[PDB]
Amino acid sequence: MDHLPIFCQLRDRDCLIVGGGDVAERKARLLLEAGARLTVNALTFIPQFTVWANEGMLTLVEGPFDETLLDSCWLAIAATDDDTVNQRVSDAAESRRIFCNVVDAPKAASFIMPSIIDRSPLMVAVSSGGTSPVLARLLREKLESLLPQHLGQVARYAGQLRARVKKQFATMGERRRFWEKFFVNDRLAQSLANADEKAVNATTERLFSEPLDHRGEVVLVGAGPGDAGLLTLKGLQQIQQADIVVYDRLVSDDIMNLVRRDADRVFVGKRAGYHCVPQEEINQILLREAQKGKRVVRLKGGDPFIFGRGGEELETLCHAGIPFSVVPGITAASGCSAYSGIPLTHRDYAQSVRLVTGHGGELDWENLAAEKQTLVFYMGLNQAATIQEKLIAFGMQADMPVALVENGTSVKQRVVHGVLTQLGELAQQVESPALIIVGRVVALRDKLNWFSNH
Amino acid sequence: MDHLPIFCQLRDRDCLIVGGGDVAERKARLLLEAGARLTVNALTFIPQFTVWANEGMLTLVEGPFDETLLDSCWLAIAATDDDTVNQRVSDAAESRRIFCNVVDAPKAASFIMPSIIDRSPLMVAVSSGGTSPVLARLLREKLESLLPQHLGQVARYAGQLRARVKKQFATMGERRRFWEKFFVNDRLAQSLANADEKAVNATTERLFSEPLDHRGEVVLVGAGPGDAGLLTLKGLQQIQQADIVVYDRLVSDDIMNLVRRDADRVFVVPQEEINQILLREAQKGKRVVRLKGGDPFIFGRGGEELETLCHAGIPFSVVPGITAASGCSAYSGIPLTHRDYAQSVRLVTGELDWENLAAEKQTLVFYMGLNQAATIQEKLIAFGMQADMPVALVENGTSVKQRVVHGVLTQLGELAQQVESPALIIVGRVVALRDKLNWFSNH
Ligand SMILES: NC(=O)c1ccc[n+]([C@@H]2O[C@H](COP(=O)([O-])OP(=O)(O)OC[C@H]3O[C@@H](n4cnc5c(N)ncnc54)[C@H](O)[C@@H]3O)[C@@H](O)[C@H]2O)c1
Ligand SMILES: NC(=O)c1ccc[n+]([C@H]2O[C@@H](COP(=O)([O-])OP(=O)(O)OC[C@H]3O[C@@H](n4cnc5c(N)ncnc54)[C@H](O)[C@@H]3O)[C@H](O)[C@@H]2O)c1
Ligand SMILES: Nc1ncnc2c1ncn2[C@@H]1O[C@H](CSCC[C@H](N)C(=O)O)[C@@H](O)[C@H]1O
Ligand SMILES: Nc1ncnc2c1ncn2[C@@H]1O[C@H](CSCC[C@H](N)C(=O)O)[C@@H](O)[C@H]1O
Repeated sequence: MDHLPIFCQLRDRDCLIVGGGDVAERKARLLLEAGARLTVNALTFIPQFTVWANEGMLTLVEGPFDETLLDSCWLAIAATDDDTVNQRVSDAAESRRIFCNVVDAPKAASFIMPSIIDRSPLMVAVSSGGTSPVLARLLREKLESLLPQHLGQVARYAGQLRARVKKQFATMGERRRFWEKFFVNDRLAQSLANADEKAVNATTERLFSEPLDHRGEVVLVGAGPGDAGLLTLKGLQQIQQADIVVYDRLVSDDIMNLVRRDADRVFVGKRAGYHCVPQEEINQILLREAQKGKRVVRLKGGDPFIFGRGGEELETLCHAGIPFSVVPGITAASGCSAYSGIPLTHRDYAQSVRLVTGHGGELDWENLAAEKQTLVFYMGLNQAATIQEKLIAFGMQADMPVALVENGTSVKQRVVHGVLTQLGELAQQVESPALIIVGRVVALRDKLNWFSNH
Repeated sequence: MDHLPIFCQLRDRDCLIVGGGDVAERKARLLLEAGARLTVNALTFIPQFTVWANEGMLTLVEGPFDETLLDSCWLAIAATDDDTVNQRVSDAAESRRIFCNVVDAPKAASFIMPSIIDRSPLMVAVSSGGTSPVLARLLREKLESLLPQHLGQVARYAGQLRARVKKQFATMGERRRFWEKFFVNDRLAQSLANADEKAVNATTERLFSEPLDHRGEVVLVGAGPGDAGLLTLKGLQQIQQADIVVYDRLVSDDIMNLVRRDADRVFVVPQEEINQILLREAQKGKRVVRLKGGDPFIFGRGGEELETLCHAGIPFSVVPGITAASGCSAYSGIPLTHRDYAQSVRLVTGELDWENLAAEKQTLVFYMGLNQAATIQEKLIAFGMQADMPVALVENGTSVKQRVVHGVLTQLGELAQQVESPALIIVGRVVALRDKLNWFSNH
């Protein structure tokens, strides 16, 4: 151990920062967030320092380094770009035993300022010990995605339950399992952040009212079009806490490897081409397994409420009193749009975007063939030619640009394009899953293409 | 934050622990491993202290607490079994501006000792401030597993190559790329672990003898509607390692907090002026991130902000985000599509083509139309849309301050005054599903 990490209480405690540029400002933002009684000493200050000074957040001392400024300080930071002046601040700080950070050089002075993950009162800090700040950022990034946003809410709330926990749970092992369940309860954390007193109570009691080993709930999660990177942070957090993951084929492999490892997996997808699971049964197992006290995650391709009906898999939960929630995901329209260089909206081209089903009651042609609009078809490859003919017939121009995006956002993403009179033809050049994009925005791809094609 | 974490260098710096029992011992163990010049003042002492005493790893002062033993110290730790002596210690520490910790009283004194996960020189610290000690112990376990054992080796080697890296690569980004390649090489990592200097040098030499790109870039990143957890993993990575971030007001502050604390930031300033800020900064060789609300290629001006970059020879890429239409609807318990309800969805702007928009077997979503709302219902109703059709206006979707108002067309213009921007307007049948599917707020 080359450094001893410690967590300092800075509320209304004197601290000094020497410097007034951009580096000093970050140091001040941080110190202020911690509530320090801050004095900033520099030759010149950037605007944000004037803004704070003018709303009582800190004190400014314009001029060179005044050593007496350290006489009652608990922390000092050298943040000027003059190595000799920083040296004097450090020396003046060390002579009076004041922890000081020289910020240009990390191991020259008293303490290192680590990369922080703030979930107050819960906090994590990572340090390179001065070797690699790059590594520190890599860790902060990974740690931020793993700690839910409102984790601090439950850390703070735990206090108002400690007594009740010791009273119903008399064995240390039991009380620990309680906290393990309590600390991953994201719905409660959200309710507290929303100041939803009834749900906070409703969710607090279900925590004491249900069997200890039960964590019944259903979470609909949008996996995104394929790229594991397009999963949302909450979606990852939910996926790492699942007891059972119910998924279909449009959920990527990379996405599934992020699942927790012997968290049971239930493939409700269309097997070998011919065996798909009827919806009521998928609905029933989600309700059934949550009733058994399992944290159920329904992993859907793209987004849950856009042509992959989580609506159906949910209106049966809000009647068994099975708490539930929804984590939207990047829909194929958005993923493919961004990865093919085809904006769904651009300056003149259009400002009405339409997400339409492909192939009960069929297709409204001149609502479609009309324009100043961008058309995006989901599930329409076996109806591509039948879309071509029924679009030019109702007025759409034959030279209207079109494109097909297969396996959007994935390492095998294929993009093909041309003009409308080539649609059905370009479609027999692609396989499912793919989207069709009809619109003038398709020409923007010559200026915006950035992703590799296959 | 209620605490500020710092990593202190304790080598040759005096420290004081008052107390000499089991609690005092573990604390002394850390101070010693951190290399502090330690002094332990205690009425009685357990065996290990004596052991440390004759190897010369510390000094022992037998007897009651002496306030002057703090006069040369940088840190004071109170670990007696006497609540009264511990505060005499913290009052003596405080009067001398010496950070102090009282072990069984975390709400007191000036600093709390966090749980540590050691991978020297790499180190991670976790704490609750005493609010949820079980939470911090649970996190420590998980982190002990998540963090490879030999991570310190890679980190130690990274520091050693620092000097050569700078004197081989001229810019800021060939070195950023050097590191990205460095920390991704599993051969180099495995090689350090089995001290194979042949494999470490071989791989290292090829890293240095590589042609790395110096140019910067622009990366359009969707921040989503507001909720920070709706940002994508890649979106987080991009804002976590950017040089400068250009953001608008539709980027919630919780998301702005996820940005590199080391990056510069420009609030936004005409599209054309904004357009220039991007390529200019990329020109300098910087990694620019244009953080936009919702999704960049849907009613943002993402296309415009990129269409000249190719002409300029500036690398770019796009990271999609949850559009406001997807986030608000889902968070308001209104799915954009259901059973046979509507299988066609429209995202619109705030003349327009009302007959194509009042028609149905479709769902409508209006961005930017809170004050053109009266003309939408007057026009929609006129062009054929049934006035018992439910509508909804979502204010600050996905956020902790979200509000939802519902009703019917004939009230549209009215409800539009119950809310303010940023708000979204959902027209369609699926809005009736709100209370059969509502899950975020009772608001
Ligand atoms: N160590 C570094 O200087 C360093 C480290 C990393 C990044 N940077 C980069 O440099 C850019 C800004 O540097 P910056 O943060 O220093 O901002 P800056 O260059 O604008 O300001 C530096 C501060 O040092 C002060 N200063 C200089 N001589 C002084 C003296 N004799 N007495 C008192 N004050 C003195 C000025 O008052 C000024 O407020 C940053 O945006 C960051 O990218 C700097
Ligand atoms: N060997 C022992 O002293 C011993 C053995 C068994 C139980 N206990 C009792 O010790 C108490 C535990 O205290 P703890 O939680 O800190 O555990 P602990 O094991 O850390 O022991 C407390 C320490 O405080 C030191 N000390 C106490 N008051 C002091 C003072 N005013 N000035 C200087 N030094 C002082 C003693 O050297 C002792 O080592 C409990 O009452 C427990 O019943 C003590
Ligand atoms: N990676 C991908 N690339 C292109 N299209 C995709 C895709 N993933 C899904 N799709 C489209 O989505 C259709 C299935 S319907 C499910 C869509 C999903 N709920 C979403 O929000 O994206 C497929 O037929 C295909 O047209
Ligand atoms: N949190 C939020 N709640 C409701 N509407 C929002 C919102 N954030 C953005 N919007 C909508 O987006 C409009 C600005 S245009 C930007 C839209 C963004 N590119 C997206 O894809 O969602 C606002 O006027 C509002 O209508």
